[PDB]
Amino acid sequence: RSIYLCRHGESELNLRGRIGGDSGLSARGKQYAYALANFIRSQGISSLKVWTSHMKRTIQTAEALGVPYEQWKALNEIDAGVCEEMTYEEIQEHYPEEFALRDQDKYRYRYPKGESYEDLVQRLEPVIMELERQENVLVICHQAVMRCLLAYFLDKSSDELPYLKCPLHTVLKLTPVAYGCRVESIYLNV
Amino acid sequence: RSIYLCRHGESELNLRGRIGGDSGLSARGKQYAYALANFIRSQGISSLKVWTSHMKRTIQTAEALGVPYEQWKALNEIDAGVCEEMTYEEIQEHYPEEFALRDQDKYRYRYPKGESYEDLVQRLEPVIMELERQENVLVICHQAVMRCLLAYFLDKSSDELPYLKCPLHTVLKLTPVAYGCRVESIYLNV
Repeated sequence: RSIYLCRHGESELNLRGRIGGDSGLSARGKQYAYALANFIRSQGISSLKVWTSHMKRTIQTAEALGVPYEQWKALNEIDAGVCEEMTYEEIQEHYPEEFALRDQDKYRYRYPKGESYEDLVQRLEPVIMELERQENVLVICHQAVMRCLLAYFLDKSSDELPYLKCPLHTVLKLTPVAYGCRVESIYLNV
Repeated sequence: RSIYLCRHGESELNLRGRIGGDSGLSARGKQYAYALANFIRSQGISSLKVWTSHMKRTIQTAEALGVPYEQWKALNEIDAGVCEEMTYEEIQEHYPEEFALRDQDKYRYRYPKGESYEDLVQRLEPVIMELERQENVLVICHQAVMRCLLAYFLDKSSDELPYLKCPLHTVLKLTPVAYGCRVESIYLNV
């Protein structure tokens, strides 16, 4: 079996250089969702479980599949708390202290009223448990969530975790094996 | 003697989360240009020299001071090369390997056809020597440029350099003293 990890197609907020929030897909975000469906089809899979977060950007991208999907709250993006929907310039200006502190310990730092990667890793324990005892699964999630899941399957330290390559519109096909996990990166250009 | 370092009021690209470019001051970016003129006047500085880069956002902010200023090409922001005007999501998507190599060594790293902080420090050398043989100077510049000037006066290393705190709308008043340099950060809220 394989585990397909990718995140929702480009959102309005991604487009506007802002973090978090709960915005919908952009025009090409929607075009990614259709490209994702064609990719999943071209894989010749007979049974596939599709997981989504509760955020609209993931649900909408799953809608384009045509198949049923389950919504996990634990797959919701990291909460930047006070800094939700702000740009980095904005957070650097109004929260210079926080930003700097976040840069010194990215794995444990939480923005005021927010979550840390460490917290995210913790709430993702049951998602990983399930994944490990399932067959083909497609997880349409978020950059931070995807980084945590990928670190687990690729045995990465908590230091490497926050910097793991997790672009938009790229499907990571993971095939767990006896000890490691194979990885293949598919870029859906749209 | 005092050296005042600040960057142009918020640009149009700043508002969109895009790097580089040559956009102009945004509405509140102008409001900062004004508040800066108020701060500067109430500082009662004797024969204050005002340096600016060759870019719009910089000249535009100096324009609101009333007093004349000079432009140095050497003070132009770091060139992100092919990633110019891109959001971070965009560079992570279209240039995933490049984005990753950057986080590895931010001082020496160059985007495709862009400049590194090391390159920046080089072209700023003649700015530092002039700044040295001066009295009171207000240098209205850019984030990467400010980091390089600041690193010099505050005796910071090349590693700390790319991560030095340089918010928008904040003046950093440096006063070279015998043991080094005293610092005062003034946030101009607008």
